[PDB]
Amino acid sequence: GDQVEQSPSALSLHEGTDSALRCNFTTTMRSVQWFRQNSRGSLISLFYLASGTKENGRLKSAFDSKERRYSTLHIRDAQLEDSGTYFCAAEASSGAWQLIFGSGTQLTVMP
Amino acid sequence: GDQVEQSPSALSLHEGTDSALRCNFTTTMRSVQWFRQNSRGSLISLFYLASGTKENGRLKSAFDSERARYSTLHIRDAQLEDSGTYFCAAEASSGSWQLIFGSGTQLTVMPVT
Ligand SMILES: [Cl-]
Ligand SMILES: [Cl-]
Repeated sequence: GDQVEQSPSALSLHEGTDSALRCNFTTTMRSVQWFRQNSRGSLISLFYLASGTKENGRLKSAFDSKERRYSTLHIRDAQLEDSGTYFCAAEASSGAWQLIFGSGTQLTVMP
Repeated sequence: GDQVEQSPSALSLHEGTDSALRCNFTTTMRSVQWFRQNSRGSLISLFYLASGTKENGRLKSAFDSERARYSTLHIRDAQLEDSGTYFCAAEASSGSWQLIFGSGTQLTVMPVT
């Protein structure tokens, strides 16, 4: 019973390559949030988008779909230290504190 | 009723009082993690529990129970700084990666006097 489907579940990239993670929603969502788990297990927010696109460093996220049925997180020039677990979460309401999470993506970057 | 449901959805309590949050699983879980979301939106880990209990300051988490049916996060002597959205996540499937999250509990601590 997924309302938020994340893909891929796992992926291996060679250092320097670009790839994208996707967050699919069974219904239009108000906003999406992308996180990277740190060493302690905390989910550190990378982006929060209600629409449009955002960028920071080698990362870029988009939620510019008309229906907004999905969102993408693009990782460019992948580095060994980018390896880790990534999560996306969606907010149904325009100001709700409740989030619906994806199952996570294991990224492995190889030398 | 998915696999992980938190209760209550929200609560307000007076500074200095105690209360508890619950993370209910529709099945046995290997471990549980509790988080408090910061102002940026990040879910900051408070406890990681595979079993037993853990205490850190005014916070105390317990996974001891019906053999992994639910976990609790107890907040004693609540302080205004405790206000925020709390989340719990459990591992049932694979290892570490791939967690199942609760929907979140909004805690509001009110000043006394
Ligand atoms: Cl942290
Ligand atoms: Cl942060």
